[PDB]
Amino acid sequence: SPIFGPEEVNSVEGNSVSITCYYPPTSVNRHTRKYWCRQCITLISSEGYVSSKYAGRANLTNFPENGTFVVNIAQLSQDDSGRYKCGLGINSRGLSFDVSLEVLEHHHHHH
Ligand SMILES: [Mg+2]
Repeated sequence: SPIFGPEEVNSVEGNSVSITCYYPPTSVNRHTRKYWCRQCITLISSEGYVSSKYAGRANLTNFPENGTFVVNIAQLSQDDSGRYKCGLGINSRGLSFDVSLEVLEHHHHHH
């Protein structure tokens, strides 16, 4: 478990959420591709790829000195609840961490 992050993240429909994953701050790690995928299909990476579902509604930023990268996701919907992975390199390399995202429903506002 070299990489570390939030095992579980809960949010409410309509919110914005940020997910921070940590990795050894060594050169290879620092410059290798960072990715966020849904259990695993790439949704956004540090190598210029941004899926259509995420285009404009999310971001992925790398902070090498810290050995971290952050995925910001906005306007969370019921479609976003699920299992994801944040990792380095290629998806099937396994060098990742599993994150469970639960988007709690937004109840109506009476009273
Ligand atoms: Mg409300």
